[PDB]
Amino acid sequence: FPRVKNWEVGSITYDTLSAQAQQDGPCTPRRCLGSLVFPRAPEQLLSQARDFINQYYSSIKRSGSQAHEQRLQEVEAEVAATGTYQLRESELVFGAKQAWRNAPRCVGRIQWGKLQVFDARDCRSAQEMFTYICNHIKYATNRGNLRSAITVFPQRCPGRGDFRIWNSQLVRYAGYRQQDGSVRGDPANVEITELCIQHGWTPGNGRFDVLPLLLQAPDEPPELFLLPPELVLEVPLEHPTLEWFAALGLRWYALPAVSNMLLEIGGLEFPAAPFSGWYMSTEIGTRNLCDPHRYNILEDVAVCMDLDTRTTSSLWKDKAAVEINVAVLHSYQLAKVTIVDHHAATASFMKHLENEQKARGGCPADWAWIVPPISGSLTPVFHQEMVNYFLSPAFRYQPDPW
Amino acid sequence: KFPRVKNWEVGSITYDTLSAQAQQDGPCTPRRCLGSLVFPAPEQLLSQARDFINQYYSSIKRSGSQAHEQRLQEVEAEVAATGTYQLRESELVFGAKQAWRNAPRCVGRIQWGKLQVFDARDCRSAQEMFTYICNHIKYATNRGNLRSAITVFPQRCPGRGDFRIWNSQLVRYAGYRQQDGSVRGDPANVEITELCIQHGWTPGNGRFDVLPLLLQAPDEPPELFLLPPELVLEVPLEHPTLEWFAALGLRWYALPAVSNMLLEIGGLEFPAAPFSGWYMSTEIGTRNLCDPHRYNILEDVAVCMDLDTRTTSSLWKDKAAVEINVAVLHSYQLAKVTIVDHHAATASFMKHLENEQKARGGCPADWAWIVPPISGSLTPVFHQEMVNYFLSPAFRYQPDPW
Ligand code: HEM
Ligand code: HEM
Ligand SMILES: CCN(CC)CCc1cc(F)c(F)c(OCc2cc(C)cc(N)n2)c1
Ligand SMILES: CCN(CC)CCc1cc(F)c(F)c(OCc2cc(C)cc(N)n2)c1
Ligand SMILES: C[C@H](O)[C@H](O)[C@H]1CNc2nc(N)[nH]c(=O)c2N1
Ligand SMILES: C[C@H](O)[C@H](O)[C@H]1CNc2nc(N)[nH]c(=O)c2N1
Ligand SMILES: [Ca+2]
Ligand SMILES: [Cl-]
Ligand SMILES: [Cl-]
Ligand SMILES: [Gd]
Ligand SMILES: [Gd]
Ligand SMILES: [Zn+2]
Repeated sequence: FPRVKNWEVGSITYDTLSAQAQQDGPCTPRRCLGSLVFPRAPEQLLSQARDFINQYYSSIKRSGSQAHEQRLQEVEAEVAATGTYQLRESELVFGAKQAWRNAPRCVGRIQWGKLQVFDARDCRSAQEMFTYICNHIKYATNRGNLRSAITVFPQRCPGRGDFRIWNSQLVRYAGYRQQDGSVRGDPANVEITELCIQHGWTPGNGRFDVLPLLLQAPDEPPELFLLPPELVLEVPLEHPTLEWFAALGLRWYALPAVSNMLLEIGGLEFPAAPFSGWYMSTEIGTRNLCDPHRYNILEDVAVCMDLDTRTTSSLWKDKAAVEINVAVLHSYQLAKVTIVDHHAATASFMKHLENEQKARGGCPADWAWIVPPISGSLTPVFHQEMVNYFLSPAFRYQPDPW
Repeated sequence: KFPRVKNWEVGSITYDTLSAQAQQDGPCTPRRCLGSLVFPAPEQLLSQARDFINQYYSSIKRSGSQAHEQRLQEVEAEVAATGTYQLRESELVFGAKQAWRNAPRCVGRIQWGKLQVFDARDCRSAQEMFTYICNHIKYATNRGNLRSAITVFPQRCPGRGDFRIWNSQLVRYAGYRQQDGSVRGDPANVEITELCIQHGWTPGNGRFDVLPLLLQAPDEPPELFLLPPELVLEVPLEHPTLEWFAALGLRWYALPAVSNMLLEIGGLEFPAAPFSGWYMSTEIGTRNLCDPHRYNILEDVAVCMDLDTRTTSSLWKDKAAVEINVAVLHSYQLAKVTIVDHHAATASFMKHLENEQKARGGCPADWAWIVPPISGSLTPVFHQEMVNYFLSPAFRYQPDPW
């Protein structure tokens, strides 16, 4: 049982939950790979299905009960008859929340108990995918009062194709290569943008052109769908006191909706299960806008601020970054779109760690992803030792469908 | 294969083949990563000594030579007769440099080949130890043109106590436990302060009182030595444009000199081997001055700056911390004391990683310590995946001698 210290306060806890780590991570006694982003029949499915049901009934305080034993024999006969099994809607809701609760890299898990689960397991064809996704977006956007939600499309099953959303997020800005070698728009999205062009989309030429959706029903090629502009809430960026910031023409979208991760519950796998919450401001103002391989606007903002950019020790990068994050915070609040700054978010995650220590003896957390990308040690999570491990139900990365 | 390591700013990948040579085990297992935790004999000596000798003769491009073979046999014979051995002078110099090169939490390792190595293995008393330490401080400080140096005191041997420096650094400010439970001075140093008082030091009552040294000769209680004030170079802190900042009365010292780690070379252990370089500004400006459990000046500086400290979303913490780092850099530069900002230091560490990929096929590096505590993703090391593992020669933590 690892001893976990907080160095700001001196408090000690022991993570007993890590003993339940169901799968293996990338680290060994010889070498730690915790900084790597991506770190690498019937009998099998049944063991995982049995374990999840025991979790579920333990969590509702009905373990070993009558309904408990009936579900166990239900899934057994289902898998024997069909080779898979279907979750009850309540088990689906429970598994979706747990998979969020178990995500080590998510700082927003204080909210894990409040998640809207939309059951799309009866979906067929991409046109119905698009309708489910639009309803998700409208519900989750909620005119700027953002609400967490997930939509769960049909599970993988043998002999059949997969439901897949080709886009990594529901809202993504295009990235276009030039013959001067550079990218106009989001360099992260060059590949998906040319796929959209290949699959019928006629491309714009702005820095913030919202990509279409490439939706794939089983065994059919992906279908191109355009999101109605009225559906896609965006926030033009301005600064409270730097009047010229608006003129930079920056903007971001309201809804962070990850659409390319795989949801695993009780040995079942959902390759299409997009989820959304609301943004932490550093995601936009630090990573999306200031990463050198993304919009990379830091020097543009610094020149507008008349900073000394030819010596590092003036901390011009640090001052420009802060004001960009100020602008993001100011603009979302002014537009009445839900946002949380990195101080408030890390303070809530500390409370989450305390809640989770009592609830199950630990919390899997990935320090490198929890600590914000600016002002790390100014937040309480920097001084908190953490233990990273994999629990199920879970979200997992997965190969691109192409 | 070996671990694949990606740089996300550039898209380039390397493979760390050096990690496969890791000797001592770390804290991680396939079940759980503990990378975020701060603190996690004949035949064994010979293997370590032989490997070290092999390292030495590799470094001078004389592997497999007569001299190489004869030195291995010479080490073998001395271990056979005495259970231990003595390093040649050249080996001690090479070994100390390798221990710095191998230190995974050090971002300053571009400098690893430039290290002044003081051989104090003939030290016999705490008085002689103090003279060696004063020579080190004078050499390394060099009136502000700092020079990296290490002084190596006698190795551990059977039947005689160790040399130890009780202080964690050669220069530290007193932390006086207040009757309230608060601290005046540096809270990190309350324990060593109380040990100095208990050992006869007449304490001061300021926030920046330089501590005396408690030096331990073999099988002796520690002895108290006052550093001559002219030996301890300090920098008054001021801000280039916030003239009230000087009135805070803040100072820091020039010389970062770690004195409580154990240097291990070829199986031999040197429990006293203080080493020094020069500061990276975030150590002083972010951690030492803004940690809640250290000098904790952030709110005070922000209030003086007339920032709105009642809402986290103004980013008043980030703005005040940036200016405090500016003050540190400005004040060291004004005083003509070597200092490196976190942008320049991390850019040079990227160069080090590239040199080491070519020289050795990898580099042990602890991402959470290499990424600076403000402005993390504005530096290139944030986007560099890293592999953490233990090579020898090494600097190691060791128990406090009390
Ligand atoms: C409600 C507000 C939320 C906030 C503020 C938030 C914040 C974050 C942040 C900052 C990250 C790091 C990702 C990055 O740096 O790109 C992250 C990762 C993650 N989030 Fe949350 N999130 C929220 C809601 C959710 C919800 C509703 C789910 C699922 C139901 C979720 C699941 C995940 C997962 C699986 C990851 C890890 C993916 C990865 O490795 O990057 N989050 N979150
Ligand atoms: C020359 C300029 C140098 C710079 C700018 C530098 C920078 C740093 C920094 C910023 C840290 C993290 C310290 C902390 O947060 O507590 C560190 C750790 C470390 N440094 Fe360097 N360093 C330098 C020289 C040296 C030298 C000369 C040695 C040894 C010969 C050394 C050995 C170490 C070791 C072993 C650690 C890890 C200690 C730990 O685990 O806390 N450094 N260094
Ligand atoms: C693959 C390349 N990187 C950079 C684009 C991916 C980063 C990333 C990968 C994932 F899998 C994620 F779920 C992810 O969630 C960000 C997020 C999600 C939610 C619901 C809320 C929020 N506030 N934030 C972020
Ligand atoms: C022990 C409590 N914290 C903060 C005092 C970490 C202590 C610490 C222990 C070590 F072994 C270190 F090598 C260390 O390196 C600081 C450092 C060292 C050198 C040579 C240069 C530099 N620029 N910086 C710092
Ligand atoms: C190499 C490193 O793991 C990579 O850049 C990580 C570090 N920490 C992160 N933290 C968050 N929240 N998001 C990220 O994308 C990353 N990227
Ligand atoms: C708990 C966490 O590991 C701890 O606060 C670490 C994080 N990274 C660090 N990095 C450096 N350079 N120095 C430190 O003291 C720490 N502290
Ligand atoms: Ca051309
Ligand atoms: Cl994003
Ligand atoms: Cl220090
Ligand atoms: Gd101007
Ligand atoms: Gd002024
Ligand atoms: Zn690890």
